[PDB]
Amino acid sequence: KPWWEDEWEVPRETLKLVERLGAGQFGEVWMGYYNGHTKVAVKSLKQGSMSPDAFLAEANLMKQLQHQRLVRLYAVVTQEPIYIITEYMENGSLVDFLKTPSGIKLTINKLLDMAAQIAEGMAFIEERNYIHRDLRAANILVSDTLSCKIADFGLARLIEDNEYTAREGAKFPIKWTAPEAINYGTFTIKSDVWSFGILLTEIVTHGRIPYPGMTNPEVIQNLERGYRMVRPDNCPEELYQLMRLCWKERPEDRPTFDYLRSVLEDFFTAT
Ligand SMILES: COc1cc(Nc2nn3c(NCC(C)(C)N)cc(C)nc3c2C(N)=O)cc(OC)c1
Repeated sequence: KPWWEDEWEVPRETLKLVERLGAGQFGEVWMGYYNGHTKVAVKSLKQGSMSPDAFLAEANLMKQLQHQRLVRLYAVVTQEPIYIITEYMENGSLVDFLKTPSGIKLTINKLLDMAAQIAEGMAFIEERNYIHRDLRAANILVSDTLSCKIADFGLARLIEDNEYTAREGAKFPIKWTAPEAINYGTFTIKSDVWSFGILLTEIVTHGRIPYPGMTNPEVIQNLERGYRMVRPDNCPEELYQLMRLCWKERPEDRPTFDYLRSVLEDFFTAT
């Protein structure tokens, strides 16, 4: 729909940007208010840093993917400077939150709860025929009630035919990305499943970098030998074995996110 018919379009005047949360090459992220009272996150595009079409493509995708477990699109301003306005998540990224004094005190029970919430979000994405491709604790946000939501849909894509193939030139974080995606650029929900396994290590280590003490070339070489990540300190063996399922060699052997959700809820209630 054009901007004058789009239910997400809001006049810029409805927004007051209050506190800057991040700034990068491509713009800024602000905590702000909509119509005086409603707290929102505002992501602004830095003119010229990247295509406005490419910028807004993330919002169009979020229009299609609405769920309690996914960070919700609130509004857009489609005239420069372009804003994507989303649900504000009071406890920030999961990776940061697990290091704070509150984060540090969380029991294994609560961490397992949070993991299940994430798999729940990812099971919705899976059901809808999407993939995320950037799944990692930095892209999970935490609410004031300590619930978790999937965030950052910049790389997320609808599939028609099982697979999205990236470019030859395209580069992805080695530690989080499935081997078939790094090697062939072929991404499926099963690649996201692999990333979820890595995300689990971040949860249980309170945000530590995966594959302790290893460079990227060492990670690639270890995996090719059939090794997987060494058991993190203080990881329940059950959870470790669940990570290993995520890291199966053949994508089709990796579990569904609905299975992962189910298992993690069992782990959580048993604890
Ligand atoms: C300082 O970072 C914080 C960020 C948030 N919330 C948010 N931070 N954040 C982003 N920045 C992530 C950074 C780079 C900051 N790690 C990006 C997007 C698209 N949305 C959000 C929210 C969002 N949707 O709310 C809440 C905090 O409260 C502790 C602290």
